[PDB]
Parts: sequence; C-alpha cells; structure tokens
Amino acid sequence: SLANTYLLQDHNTLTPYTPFTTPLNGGLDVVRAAHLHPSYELVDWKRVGDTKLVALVRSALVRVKFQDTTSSDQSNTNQNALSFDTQESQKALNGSQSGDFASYVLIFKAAPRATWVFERKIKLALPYVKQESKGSLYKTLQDLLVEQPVTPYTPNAGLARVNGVAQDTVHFGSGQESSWNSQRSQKGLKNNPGPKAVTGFKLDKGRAYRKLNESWPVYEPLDSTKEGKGKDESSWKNSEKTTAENDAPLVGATFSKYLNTAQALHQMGVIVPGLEKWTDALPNVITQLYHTSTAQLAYLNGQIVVMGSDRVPSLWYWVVGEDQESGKATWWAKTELNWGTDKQKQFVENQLGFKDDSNSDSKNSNLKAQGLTQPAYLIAGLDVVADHLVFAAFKAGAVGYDMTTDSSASTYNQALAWSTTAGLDSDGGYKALVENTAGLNGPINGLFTLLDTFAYVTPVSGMKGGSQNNEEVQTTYPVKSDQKATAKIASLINASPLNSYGDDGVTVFDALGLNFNFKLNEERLPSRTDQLLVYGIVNESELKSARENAQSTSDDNSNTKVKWTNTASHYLPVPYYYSANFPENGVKISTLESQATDGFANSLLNFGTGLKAGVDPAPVARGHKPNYSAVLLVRGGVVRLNFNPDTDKLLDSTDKNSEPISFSYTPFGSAESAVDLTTLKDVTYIAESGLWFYTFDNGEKPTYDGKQQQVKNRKGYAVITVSRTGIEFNEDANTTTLSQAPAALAVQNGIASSQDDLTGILPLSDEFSAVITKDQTWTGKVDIYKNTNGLFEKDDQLSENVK
Ligand SMILES: CC(=O)N[C@H]1[C@H]([C@H](O)[C@H](O)CO)O[C@@](O[C@H]2[C@@H](O)[C@@H](CO)O[C@@H](O[C@H]3[C@H](O)[C@@H](O)[C@H](O)O[C@@H]3CO)[C@@H]2O)(C(=O)O)C[C@@H]1O
Repeated sequence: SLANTYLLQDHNTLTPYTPFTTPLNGGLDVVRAAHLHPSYELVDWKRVGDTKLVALVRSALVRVKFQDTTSSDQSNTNQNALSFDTQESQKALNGSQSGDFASYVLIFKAAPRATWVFERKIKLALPYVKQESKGSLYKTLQDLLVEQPVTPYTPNAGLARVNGVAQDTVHFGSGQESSWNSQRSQKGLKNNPGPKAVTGFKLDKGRAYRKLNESWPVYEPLDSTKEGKGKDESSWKNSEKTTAENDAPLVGATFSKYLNTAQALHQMGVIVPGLEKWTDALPNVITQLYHTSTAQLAYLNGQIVVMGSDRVPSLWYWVVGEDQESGKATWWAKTELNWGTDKQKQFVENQLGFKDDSNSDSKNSNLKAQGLTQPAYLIAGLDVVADHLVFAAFKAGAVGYDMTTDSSASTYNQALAWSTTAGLDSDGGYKALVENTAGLNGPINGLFTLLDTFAYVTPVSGMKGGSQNNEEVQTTYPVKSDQKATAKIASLINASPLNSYGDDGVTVFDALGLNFNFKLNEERLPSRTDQLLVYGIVNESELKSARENAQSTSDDNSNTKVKWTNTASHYLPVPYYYSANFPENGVKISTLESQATDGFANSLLNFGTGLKAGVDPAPVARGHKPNYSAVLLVRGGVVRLNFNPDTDKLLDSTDKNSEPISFSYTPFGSAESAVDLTTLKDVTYIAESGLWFYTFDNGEKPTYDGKQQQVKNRKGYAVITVSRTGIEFNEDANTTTLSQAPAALAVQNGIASSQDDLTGILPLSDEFSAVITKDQTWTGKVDIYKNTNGLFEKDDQLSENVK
C-alpha cells in the first residue's frame, strides 16, 4: 500500500522509502539523533509497531577490564570485577580529530511525515561478578582461555591442533599401558575398548589462546601443527610476535608462516585500531567480547533482548526493561538450557572440566567445579512471535585444560576434548542414539579396524559390553585416580561450534557427518558436543527471570540458574561434499582440502546465520491458533524450526524413536552453495505470502585477505527465497500427530548482480519487487523485477520507466 513506508539502512542513517521507490526525506542518522559520539556505529535496528523504532549502537572506543588478584576485604564493598576503563577510552581517541563509550538501546517515537523523535536510551552494562580477596564464577574468568576468532580466510590446517595423549597413558602411565584390559575395571573404565583414544589436543602450538585481560594477535598460522604458539603469551610477546610481523605485513612478506587478517577481523565486530571509518596491539579479549556481544536485538511488551555475533562467541546476553536506564547482562554460564534430554545436557557439562568430591583446589577453576553450564554460543539470530522470543545458536566448544607446572605429566600443556559420537552397536531411533553412553564421561572413539574396514566410532557401547552383552561400557574423565585431589583443570572456550580441535579423522567425521552404522537402515551416528545447534521458544516470565539474575548483587543467588525448559539441541554437521577429499593411513584435519564456495576457506567448521520467525498465512483448523516457524541458514542447507501454536512450545511428536518434528534441515542446491553466508545484510519475512528473503550484500566482504591481497567480487548482491514444504501441523481436521518434520526450501530466486552496490530491496507486492543501487553521486538506480512461483528476472520496460 502507498501509505506504508520501507526503511533502508546506510551505515547509521535509516532512509524511509515509498512504494514509488523514492525516499520521503534524507533519512534518520540514529547516532546524531540520540546525541551520541561519532565513533558510534549502528549494527541492528527493529521497527516496533507503527509509533516505535528501537536500535542498537556500539562505539569502537569502548574499553573494558577484569581486575585479577592483589586485594583484601574490610574496605572492598560489593564491587564488580568487570568494569569500564575510561583511562584507555580517552587514550584510544587518537585517530583523526575530536573538537565509557558503552552500547545503548535507543527508543524513538513517530512524528508527522517520515520523521522520528528521540525518546530515551538504555545503557547495556557489564554482567555482574563478585570479586575475591563453591560459589565463585570469578575463578573461572581468572583462568579462562579464549581462542582468536575464525576468519573467512582461515584454512583447514589452521584449526588442526596436534593430538594429545591417549587415556591409557593418563590413568596408567608410560611403560605400563599393556595392563589396560587387566586393570580397567577397578580404574573406572570397565569394558572400555578405547586405550589409544585421544583425550584432546596440545596447547603448546597453534592459534593463540589469550586470557580476559590479554589481547588477540592480528596474525594467525596457516598450519597450526608447524607454526603458532597457542596459549603461550610470553613466547609470542618475546620472539614469535616479531616473526609474524616481518613475514605477514599489512598493506602500506612471503606469507608462508602466518596470515594478516586485520581487515577480516574488523568485518566481524573485532576492534582493529588504525583501520576505522572516522605497529600496536588490539584491545582486551573481555573488551572484544563486549563489542561482539552487542550485534543483535528484539523487543517484547516492554522488554529488550540483546545477543552476540554469529562469527564471534558471546559469553552473555541482555534482557532490559523499557523503564530502566541501566541493565546488567545475564551470563550463558548461569543460564540452564534444555538440551533435549537429561543425557544430552550431561555430555556438554561433563567436558567443561574436572569435578569430584576429592578436589577443592583454588586452581581448579573449571565451570563444572563452579557448578556452571555452557557459557558460550555463536548466536545465529533471534526474533519475536506470539508474545514469545525465539532464538537459534551454534554452541561454541567449551572444554577444560591442565594448568600443571609438572612438564613430565601426559596431560601437561593440553586441552581435554573427546569424540562424543554414538557407538556402532547403539539402538535405532533418535532418542536411543542421542542418549547413547559413547564418551559421556571420557574418551572411547578412535580408529578401530574390522578386518580391512576401519571405523572411527566405538563398536562396543552402552551395556552391550563384556561377554554376555549385559556388562556396562564404562567411561571416565582423563585425570589419574591419585592425581584427582591435586588436579588443576581450568576452563577453555573455542571460536567455533567444535569442542575438539584434535588433528584426526575422528574429529573430521564429527564435523562432516560421516559416522554411520553398517545396518541396511543406515543411521547417521550423532555427536553430542561437536557441531551442535541450540534452538528454543522463551516466554516473558522466563525472560524476566534472566533480568532478575543479572540485577542480583551476588548475596545468596551467586550460583542460581535461569531455567529455559522450551529449548533443544541438534547435531548439525557441515556437508561432506563441501570438503574436496570426499566429493558427491587415511586423512586428518590438516590433510583436508576445501572446495567450499560459500565464503569460507575451511570445509570443517559450520556457520548458522540470520534467523527469522514467521506466521504461516495458510488457513488453520476450526479453533486452532495460526501456525508459526522460524528459519535460519547454515552451511549447505536451510533449517526450519517448528513450534506448537496452541501451547507456544517446541513441536514434539508421540513417538520418541522418530526424529524430532521441531527440527528440519533441507540441503540447498548448487547455485545457493556459491552464496557467501557472511554477506547477509537483511532478513525479511512477508506475512501475506509466507516467504523469507535473505539479502546478501557483496560489500560486506573485507578489503584484504590473509595474504594481504585486494578482495575480488566486493560489488554486487544475491537474494535467497526461503519457502515452506511438506505437511503442516493441523493442515486438515484429522491431522493430529506428525511423523515427518515440516521443512523449508532455499533457492537463489533471480535477484542477483556482481556489478552494482546495493542500497536495499523494496517488496512492492507478491508479484513485484524493486532493487535500489548505490555507487555514483546522488544514488537511486531502481530495477523492477517480476516472479512466478519464485523465479525472478528484471522487467526491462518498468526498469527503464522509473529511471
Ligand atoms: C581406539 C583404539 O585404541 N582402538 C584399538 C582397538 C581396540 O583396542 C579394540 O577394538 C578393543 O580392545 O584394537 C586395535 O588393535 C588391533 C590391531 O593392532 C591389529 C593390527 O593388525 O591387530 C589386532 O590383533 C590381532 C593380531 O592378529 C595380532 O596382533 C594378535 O596376535 O591377534 C589379534 C587377533 O586375535 C589388534 O586387536 C584394532 O584396530 O582393532 C587397535 C586400535 O587402535
């Protein structure tokens, strides 16, 4: 309708367009309208109702700090260890000219014409954590290790971290490993067929792992097996920093040992000084986490949610009241989510670190010892529907590591992570497979050779062990029985959905989804830690609980969790055909080549981007509430998340063996596989047509690659139409329970170019859509496109008519 206006974004300016493909005025520069500093950048905005506009702004000059050790009581009050450092904010100002810089949620109100009047601003404060002089999350943060982010130029070998020591040498030792079977019963590994099963990966070499107050380096290794220092900050700081500088320099030099990804970091949410719109080192890891934890938002009946970036893991999220001026963040570490079953929740928790009633060490800082759940997630997106919030995220790999000073220790300088893929002898049906004991508490998977046919998963699992096939197949944490009280396992977090980075085919099969059973009814065996997708519907009362958790000043509720019961996990691997060696001795991570075109140099790690909810316009049954489902885009396919509208819960069936109806993955075609997932600038859903539109701006690609060469195909656009498929819930009268999950379908409709810069796209009608282009002076090249079922092509007559 002529009366309705479409809002298009250009940096900070929100220009309102008419269905005549013309602006109604210059637009609204949110930064200036909110009376904020020029360093502020607009990242996410949501049009609320008709008389409201909510936005998300973040300054690159923001500087955060975590105060660790050297303190006493008597004078120290209820102060937060996480606080804004104004000292470095005024120091970082030196860029061009001037004449806490915290993120803000902005509220606007509609005035006559296409104008907005500034109403109020809500401060997005740091999450609360009690300082020191089993209720202490502070210890975890004191000894926390976070990996440098994954760039679209990071190759497969860059993630490949050298395999650790087997659990037979951990519990027994070097020289007496041959007594595995004869003594595994009393050690807690009864019928365990995995002696040479790798416990994790070594941390002495590879991609840098930096603490909260330490900083991520711009240079990353091509092959983490040969080059890189990993956790060793002092080894980098003293000689390897200069090694990476001379070999990998910025444009202003062989590139054989390291890669310069400064441009790639900036185009993710990472603050890179000297490379901004308006050598040295990048800001604190805790500061980068804050700058990346403010990328997405949603508004519900007076509540504003804020979540992290889809490329950088977020350790917290905001839930702030409209009336509130401030509002501290809620941790994911204190947010208990339903993983589908009680066993599915266990797998991830029982890898976060070491926990036993024997240990009570100050250096035993791991989440499990501090009684905390999964702390990080790569938020694919969020949305609101039927007075309820809906989210989807790729669970970031949070594991443990040995902080021992004893170099002779087998687990010394290594992170503990094992393959959690269900055994080959596991019972059929989703529930029976996801609940399988295979690596619940410790390693079990690895290379098992059956005559001449090798298998990367355990052939003996559950309770089918022993002789009579009744004996339990035991599994336990890779820490020696007598070393349990003195154990100092801390917490480590990865920048990908992988728990394990160990250079082996077992971790390759978890990432690519190649673990199957030898049954005629071939079922794909699931990982319960690697390539995991979390999704769920959260209500206003569950949301309020997250706010109250953040607003708490330690006191008694320093351990208390946020209960989100309507959530579930799902094993979502990358396609195998995305990797060159498996097309449509063996191989490991480093030996895996990439043939991936979706704007990723790695054919190993998965990426979930741009989630959007939507109410199916289809006529519903006599009484029943209108059906709704949320859709997101992953590597190699479209995934639809279904929900029950009559109860505002996750859609579940009568039979537990049958795969969940709440989850559905539809793999997409050849044309849509050439689409870069990182270039997504907008996700629009049309209520009247029931179609999703994924608008990819080529300009969202960085300036230079890892080898500091100008990025090609930066000019252009590509659109993906996502439509519903299959039988829906309450499609007719007799439709009660569903056996097959209602899915979606991704197709590159026809709205695509590689020669023009995109201003945006206007959905004029169900039949016609417009394409506004940039580049030259003024900007306003309009192109009218027509469709049928979804096939798009430009109407030469109407395009020439507007122009
Ligand atoms: C993850 C892991 O470490 N798997 C092991 C497995 C498991 O230990 C086993 O499945 C359960 O205990 O054993 C593997 O060992 C076999 C392998 O070394 C082959 C090599 O040819 O030999 C087999 O032994 C045979 C062989 O004929 C002689 O060595 C022996 O005198 O008789 C045996 C037959 O009775 C080993 O069992 C396996 O691949 O199955 C090695 C894995 O690393």
